[PDB]
Amino acid sequence: MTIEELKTRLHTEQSVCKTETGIDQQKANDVIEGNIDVEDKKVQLYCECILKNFNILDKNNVFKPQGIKAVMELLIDENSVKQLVSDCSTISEENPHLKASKLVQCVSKYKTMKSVDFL
Repeated sequence: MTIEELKTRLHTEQSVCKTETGIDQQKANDVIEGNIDVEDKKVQLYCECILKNFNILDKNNVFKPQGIKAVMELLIDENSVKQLVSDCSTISEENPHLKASKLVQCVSKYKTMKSVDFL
């Protein structure tokens, strides 16, 4: 998957997840830029949607670390991807929606969705 294909895929998923959730464009932009308001309901839903559409969460919110690796190894070095997975794979959160926003927040420390567009 080329960087240009990932850019395009991200834009596509951002679009369909905005429509699915009704999130304000401003808040979607915040998420895309890596500023996640983890308590905001539509932010949570938008984050969940993007993760599910990449199959990183299954339909029952089972988290799949390999899905994160597949995407992130296009963007950062292999050891950093391992570090990311160890850092972000066991966030201490029982509420699946808050876990989804916290997951996107954690991954976004490494690369934000917006930053992919500059590559």
